[PDB]
Amino acid sequence: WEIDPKDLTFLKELGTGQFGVVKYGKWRGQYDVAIKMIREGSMSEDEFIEEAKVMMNLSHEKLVQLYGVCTKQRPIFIITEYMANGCLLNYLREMRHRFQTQQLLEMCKDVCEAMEYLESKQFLHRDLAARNCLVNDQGVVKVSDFGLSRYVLKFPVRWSPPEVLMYSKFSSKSDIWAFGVLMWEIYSLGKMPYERFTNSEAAEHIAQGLRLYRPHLASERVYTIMYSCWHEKADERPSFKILLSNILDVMD
Ligand SMILES: *C(#N)N1[C][C][C][C](N2N=C(C3=[C][C]=C(OC4=[C][C]=C(F)[C]=C4F)[C]=[C]3)C(C([N])=O)=C2[N])[C]1
Repeated sequence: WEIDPKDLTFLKELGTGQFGVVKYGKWRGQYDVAIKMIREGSMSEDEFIEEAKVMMNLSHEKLVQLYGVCTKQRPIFIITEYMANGCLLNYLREMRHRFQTQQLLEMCKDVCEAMEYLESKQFLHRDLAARNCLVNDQGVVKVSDFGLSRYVLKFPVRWSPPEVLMYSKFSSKSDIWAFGVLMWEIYSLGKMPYERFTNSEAAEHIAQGLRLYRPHLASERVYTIMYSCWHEKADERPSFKILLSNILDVMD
């Protein structure tokens, strides 16, 4: 639904992400909103605005909510839920936080709750990673940019299963594999997966079967969960419903 840009007030610069400039502001002084301004030529706009009608019908406490769009201008704006602590990759990298492993397992729980919701709606994320995850004033992790890789006009080699790398075979089981890499990202405190390798070198190793080592902060019970996401046989990989159950068991 077409938010009138007169309702919007811009107060803080939040920097740049996928498709460009992001800002913090208020809608009619009341609500805290994030405003993404779409850099021209970077997106398939008509296809996006069309999907945005169905993305607004989506709703989960751990999914960044879509307040609407401003597609009557040049450039077009996307209005969403305000996430004060920004990108999870930067939030994890800030060593001062002195995170407990229980805070890290709860980051996985959160994301997994958003992924179980998406999975049930048969909605694929296609680009699940800590860079597409946001953190709010309370330290909660919410899933963002769900399916935006479909409209983007540098590929996520480090989060891609072997069937995607050699054959481009996307499914629930591609998001499952990506989740496992994201669980590793969290426990490794924002470490770049397969950092010693280039995009092509990292892709070759994955196709052969090299898996991400156990991050020291992760217990064997934790590593078993993320390691079950990296099965060569996609059918052997659990669903987000199975993963969540396992996270909740380990929680205890
Ligand atoms: C990191 N570091 N970054 C880059 C700077 C901006 C920061 N930030 N971006 C947003 C944000 C993210 C996505 C938005 O638009 C969406 C969201 C979901 C979706 F499915 C489609 C879509 F277009 C809008 C704003 C926020 C924020 N929401 O607070 C922040 N902090 C992150």
